[PDB]
Amino acid sequence: MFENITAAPADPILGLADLFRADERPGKINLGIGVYKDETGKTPVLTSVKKAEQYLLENETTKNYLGIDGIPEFGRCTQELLFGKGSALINDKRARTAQTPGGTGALRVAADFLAKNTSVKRVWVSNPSWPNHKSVFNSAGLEVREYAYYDAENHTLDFDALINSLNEAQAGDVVLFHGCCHNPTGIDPTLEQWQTLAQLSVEKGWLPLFDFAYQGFARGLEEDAEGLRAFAAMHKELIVASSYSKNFGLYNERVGACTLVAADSETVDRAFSQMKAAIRANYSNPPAHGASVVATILSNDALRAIWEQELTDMRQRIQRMRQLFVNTLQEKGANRDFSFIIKQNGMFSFSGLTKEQVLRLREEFGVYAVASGRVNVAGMTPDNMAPLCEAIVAVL
Amino acid sequence: MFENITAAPADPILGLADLFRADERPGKINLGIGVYKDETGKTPVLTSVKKAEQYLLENETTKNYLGIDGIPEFGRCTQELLFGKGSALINDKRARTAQTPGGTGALRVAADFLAKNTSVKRVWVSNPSWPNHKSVFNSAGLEVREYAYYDAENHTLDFDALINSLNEAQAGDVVLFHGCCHNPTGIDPTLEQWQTLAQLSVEKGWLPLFDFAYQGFARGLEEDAEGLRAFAAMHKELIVASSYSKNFGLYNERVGACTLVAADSETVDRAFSQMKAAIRANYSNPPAHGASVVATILSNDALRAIWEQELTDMRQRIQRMRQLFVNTLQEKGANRDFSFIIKQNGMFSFSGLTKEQVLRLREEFGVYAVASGRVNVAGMTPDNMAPLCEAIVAVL
Ligand SMILES: *[C@H](C[C@@H](N)CCC(=O)O)c1c(COP(=O)(O)O)cnc(C)c1O
Ligand SMILES: *[C@H](C[C@@H](N)CCC(=O)O)c1c(COP(=O)(O)O)cnc(C)c1O
Repeated sequence: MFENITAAPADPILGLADLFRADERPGKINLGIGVYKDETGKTPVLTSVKKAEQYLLENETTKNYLGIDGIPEFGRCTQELLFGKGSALINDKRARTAQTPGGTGALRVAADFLAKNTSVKRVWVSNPSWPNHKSVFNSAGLEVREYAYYDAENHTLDFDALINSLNEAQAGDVVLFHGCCHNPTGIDPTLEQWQTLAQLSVEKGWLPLFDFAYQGFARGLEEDAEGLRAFAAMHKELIVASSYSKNFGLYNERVGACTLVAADSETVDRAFSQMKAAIRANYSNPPAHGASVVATILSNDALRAIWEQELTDMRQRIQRMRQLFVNTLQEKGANRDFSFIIKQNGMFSFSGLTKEQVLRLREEFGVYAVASGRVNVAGMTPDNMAPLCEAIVAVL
Repeated sequence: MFENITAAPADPILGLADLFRADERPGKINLGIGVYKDETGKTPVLTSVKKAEQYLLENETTKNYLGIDGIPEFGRCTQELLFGKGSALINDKRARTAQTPGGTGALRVAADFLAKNTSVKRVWVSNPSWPNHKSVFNSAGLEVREYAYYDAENHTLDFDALINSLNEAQAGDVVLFHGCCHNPTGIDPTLEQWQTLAQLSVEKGWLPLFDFAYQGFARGLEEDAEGLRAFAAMHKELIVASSYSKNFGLYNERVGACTLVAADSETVDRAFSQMKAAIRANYSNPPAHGASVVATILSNDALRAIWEQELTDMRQRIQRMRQLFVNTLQEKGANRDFSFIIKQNGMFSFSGLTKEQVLRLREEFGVYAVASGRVNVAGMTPDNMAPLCEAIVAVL
């Protein structure tokens, strides 16, 4: 049965990491990383998370299964983060949340739910996006179409091209939006652009699917949800796939949520029953440890305060590296405009370098970016910035 | 998009539990439970697990993502449990293991892998089985057909009927076997029956899929794997979906494994690359906490010894309740043969009562079994056995 199976395409993540490990040069620098790193080049466990884990160790008395949709407090805290305390969506009980194994698990649960219970056949994804978006939706039997997004000339949002692209989307298609910190570009709509998109989505009959993996990494928790909330104010229906991997540094514990919104409580409860069926037939019920940490933190004034400051620390270090990168490139004689790096939000940006320049950076200088261009600015430090920028100037 | 969605069928688990909670009678008794309970009616965290969790809290320095297939030590320990230390399957590197979110996650990863990368269209499942088997395989687009298993007259394995049923299976169909402690009957093949089935499977060209959720609950870790190992000795290819939910009491941490076996290392590695693709497009990578606990325990002599004794304690309490149940029914005047309960293995058995007797037990006596018949003998205690058995005799 297995003798003729075609191998999957080589894992480019595995992968780039393997090449970097094998590189016997210093100072080699890895900007192809997929997680936050601090100024020491580590991805520590957050202190708020360690404190929560100690509390769980002391107080847990069973590992009995969670419900299919997970910890109720986790759901409530998630909806407040998404929509705001006192939101009409919450007051009117229009939203149901399932705790999922990561943001990815939430995307797949959303996809399976839509494929099996609606007429949805197609999901529109930005060009570019996280490569796993297409894999997730295709796995559920859904077609993926791309819409224009990145202006490679100006390093900005090509808003006219975006709108023109999405004119080809039919009523009943899904359109995927990154809530904040677009991956890989770091280019987000302005609030007014979000409002324009919200109105257009209503007029054209799109179902919005928000991927919200970086709440708190652009400007702040509430500000980063402005776009989502502009959509929520305008739509009867939407889905949010959110992740706590990055903003709690809980990557490997698989902590995310799929939030379903419908016109009223009866409708969302009925629809959610089928979302729970899609979960049951996948991984049955979700992993408790990571989500319990998140619920424990978000529902406690003291732990939440520590966590919010740790997240602010990450956000600020990322912005400091963006600024230091631009300043240092100028000082090392790049002699061209990289100011777009300061405007972009989150860990990831396109550098504006070509695929051949990226290859040259790897081969000749031991500087590693994702082949297709994504650089993680959290791989930058004050200590490695000068050689990093000297290498970049050398391939310009 | 959601206004016309048909509700999922009412959750019978949720469900029965809700009815039991609302029941204001004592002594109400819940035998419809889906987990182990000790003599106090609790499902504690195992001491070995608590000790491991303390070690992890003290020594973990990152939550950085695991690989798609999870913790390597977890995989190695899993293969030794399945196949035996020094197995040719292990020596010849014919097996690859992915850590998954529970046994259910392993079943779904197996199903998605088969649906997308092989000609498999059909999975044969015992009548009866765990109801979620059909849901999982159907979710991946696979047909489920039933094979005869339970002899309702003699409360035994209807082996002739089983063989006759499976004659309708075509070469290239998957056949699902429960490794030990068949759910819901507790009826397992003898070693000689397993050997007969192994030979037949080779001759007919079936792909064996083992669901191995109860290793250690029938006779012991090695004895409970005899059946699987008889198949492994005879087949080039098979898949094992195993769970640590029950034998580590780690239900809500979602700890299982999907083990792929092929004729040689090149073939299993190639095939496994597509199993990893199926995982990536589902939940990306697996939850660390539960699996790290399992790897920590299995790879440490001291913790493993404590865990093995805790599992022995569970196995023995289950067997003691099976014996006490049969003895007490006789003493309360049942006046019919329940000796099959002693022969059956694990938490679950059919009582031999009808669906109407089960309903009557719930309504008139506050004794709760799964409507279709499954009783969990770990819901029995010395303290509740007499009233339990008095109620049963009253509906005979
Ligand atoms: C996270 C991007 C990560 N995953 C980069 C490493 C990798 O690709 O493996 C991300 C997710 C996934 O979040 P979870 O880890 O919680 O599943 C989903 N959407 C976006 C836009 C991301 O950036
Ligand atoms: C476990 C049976 C449990 N799940 C009964 C409660 C319920 O149905 O929800 C079981 C599994 C699932 O194991 P995981 O919890 O690790 O996913 C798989 N196969 C069999 C035969 C089981 O009994």
